[PDB]
Amino acid sequence: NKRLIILLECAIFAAVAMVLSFIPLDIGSSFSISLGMIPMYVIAIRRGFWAAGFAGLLWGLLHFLTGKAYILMPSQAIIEYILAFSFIAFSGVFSKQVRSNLAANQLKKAIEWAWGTMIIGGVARYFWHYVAGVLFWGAYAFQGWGAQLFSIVMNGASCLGTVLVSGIIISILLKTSPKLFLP
Amino acid sequence: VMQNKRLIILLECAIFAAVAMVLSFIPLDIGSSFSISLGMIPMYVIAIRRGFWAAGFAGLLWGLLHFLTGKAYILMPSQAIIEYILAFSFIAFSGVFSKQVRSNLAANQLKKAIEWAWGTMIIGGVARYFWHYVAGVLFWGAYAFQGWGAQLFSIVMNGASCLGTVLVSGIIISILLKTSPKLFLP
Ligand SMILES: Cc1ncc(C[n+]2csc(CCOP(=O)(O)OP(=O)(O)O)c2C)c(N)n1
Ligand SMILES: Cc1ncc(C[n+]2csc(CCOP(=O)(O)OP(=O)(O)O)c2C)c(N)n1
Ligand SMILES: CCCCCCCCO[C@@H]1[C@@H](O)[C@H](O)[C@@H](CO)O[C@H]1O
Ligand SMILES: CCCCCCCCO[C@@H]1[C@@H](O)[C@H](O)[C@@H](CO)O[C@H]1O
Ligand SMILES: CCCCCCCCO[C@@H]1[C@@H](O)[C@H](O)[C@@H](CO)O[C@H]1O
Ligand SMILES: CCCCCCCCO[C@@H]1[C@@H](O)[C@H](O)[C@@H](CO)O[C@H]1O
Ligand SMILES: CCCCCCCCO[C@@H]1[C@@H](O)[C@H](O)[C@@H](CO)O[C@H]1O
Ligand SMILES: CCCCCCCCO[C@@H]1[C@@H](O)[C@H](O)[C@@H](CO)O[C@H]1O
Ligand SMILES: CCCCCCCCO[C@@H]1[C@@H](O)[C@H](O)[C@@H](CO)O[C@H]1O
Ligand SMILES: CCCCCCCCO[C@@H]1[C@@H](O)[C@H](O)[C@@H](CO)O[C@H]1O
Ligand SMILES: CCCCCCCCO[C@@H]1[C@@H](O)[C@H](O)[C@@H](CO)O[C@H]1O
Ligand SMILES: CCCCCCCCO[C@@H]1[C@@H](O)[C@H](O)[C@@H](CO)O[C@H]1O
Repeated sequence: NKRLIILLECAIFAAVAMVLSFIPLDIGSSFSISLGMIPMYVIAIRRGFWAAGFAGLLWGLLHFLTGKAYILMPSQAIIEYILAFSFIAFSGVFSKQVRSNLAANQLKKAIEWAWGTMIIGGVARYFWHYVAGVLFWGAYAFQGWGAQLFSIVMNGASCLGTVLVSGIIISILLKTSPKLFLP
Repeated sequence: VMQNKRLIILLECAIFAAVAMVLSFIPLDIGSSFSISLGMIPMYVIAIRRGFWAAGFAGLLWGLLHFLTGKAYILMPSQAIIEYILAFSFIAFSGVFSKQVRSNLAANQLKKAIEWAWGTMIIGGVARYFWHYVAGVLFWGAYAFQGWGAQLFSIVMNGASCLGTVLVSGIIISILLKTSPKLFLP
């Protein structure tokens, strides 16, 4: 029953996220808007912290199976497609608050809590992308840029752009489809 | 080779992950739901020595090594994922107070260094055993005592396992801060 259902929902939203990953919003190899965070955000709100991590990791592991995983070195694939996607769990730190306000028709308060949990969950993921950027992606930097500088700026931009476009759509989905976040 | 700081830190993570995997072959278990993980001792050293991200990388390496060495108890593909990848990745939080420990240890403030160390060891331990508790509820409900639900059995057993692990590992680390300060100070 419930155990199978919650696990399946994680797998479904992971699959949807993997599908959205085939929609390229990239500028080079260091900037990209991850539309797959949209299914991650709803499942994080709908089910909570642990579910967002499991679903997130499934999404990361699906990169390997679908061949969408950039692999410079074995270490870097471990950090970027497993560690980083596991910390999507933090997208559900305010899931109870969002669901609480959403069910009580406090949509404004629900959206505000939603942006709080989408930013934390976003930064939590891209932290590991920033780490791997310094360790592995130095040779892709601009002319005269260090590995750390190139990593914080590019991963910061990717994080900023990703949370922004996903946050807006989530906000609309909170307005248009409340039951999607309320199981 | 020793001038490449990035390669060294990665190697150190691999080394401590290997040492933790060896300690995982030391059975301090009572049944299948209680165990004192001695492998958290090297995980705590590297966490203090190198910080948050290194602890998570080393922890995950330790977690993955369970598959290669056949030490992973796999009930379902989804629980193996949660317990040997998610749980071991959250050992990163063993390094939330790494700077404080090293800062006090270098200033010869041993008492304060140990106090921060215990804080960073408790948080890191809880961060890992959270996922063991989650999997305990989701999967390990059939190994419970008679009359015990999945929730009850998981919070008590994983709580005790976490308690026993943090206590034993914490004391060993506390002594190593006294006897071997340079081990935590790169
Ligand atoms: C400076 C820098 N450049 C490039 C990378 C590589 N990188 C950034 S995000 C990422 C994860 C995949 O990104 P994306 O194309 O958004 O995958 P999605 O989640 O959308 O499926 C990787 C491998 C990095 N970690 N750091
Ligand atoms: C109630 C419950 N019982 C059993 C488990 C299974 N379990 C607990 S901790 C753990 C990780 C391995 O722990 P340990 O036995 O200490 O191995 P080691 O740390 O030495 O590698 C697993 C698979 C669980 N998650 N929940
Ligand atoms: C279509 C999307 C509209 C934008 C929605 C986000 C604007 C609301 O912004 C709120 C703040 O007003 C509030 O003070 C803090 C509290 O921590 O959290 C934010 O989400
Ligand atoms: C959202 C963030 C956008 C950041 C864009 C930064 C553009 C970098 O632009 C760099 C310069 O900084 C550098 O000095 C010269 C050297 O030949 O080459 C360029 O590519
Ligand atoms: C669509 C782009 C805008 C939505 C994102 C805004 C992020 C939340 O920003 C809020 C602020 O609005 C607020 O003033 C302070 C006060 O504690 O805390 C922040 O979290
Ligand atoms: C204060 C006591 C801490 C816990 C001690 C754990 C004892 C470890 O020793 C156990 C044995 O007690 C057990 O019989 C076999 C097989 O089940 O495996 C061993 O690991
Ligand atoms: C002394 C430290 C705390 C341990 C107290 C209880 C240990 C026994 O707990 C066992 C479990 O470990 C075992 O997996 C299941 C199997 O069905 O049955 C229980 O009796
Ligand atoms: C050999 C075993 C030594 C055990 C030493 C335990 C020290 C506990 O350390 C605590 C800290 O964890 C706590 O945060 C602060 C708060 O003010 O106070 C200390 O006593
Ligand atoms: C083996 C001994 C382990 C000791 C670990 C202690 C960790 C908790 O540390 C607590 C603090 O968190 C608390 O603020 C103060 C207040 O009185 O007291 C300490 O014992
Ligand atoms: C050893 C570490 C123990 C951690 C226990 C976590 C305490 C919170 O417990 C809640 C549960 O009560 C709840 O069923 C779900 C979320 O709705 O998961 C946890 O977050
Ligand atoms: C920290 C160590 C905790 C160990 C707890 C062990 C609980 C024992 O479990 C008993 C069962 O063995 C007994 O058969 C039934 C009776 O119907 O009730 C339980 O309390
Ligand atoms: C690893 C876990 C170690 C066991 C718990 C350590 C106890 C610290 O907990 C302290 C107590 O010692 C203190 O008496 C009161 C404050 O009035 O509450 C806590 O702050």
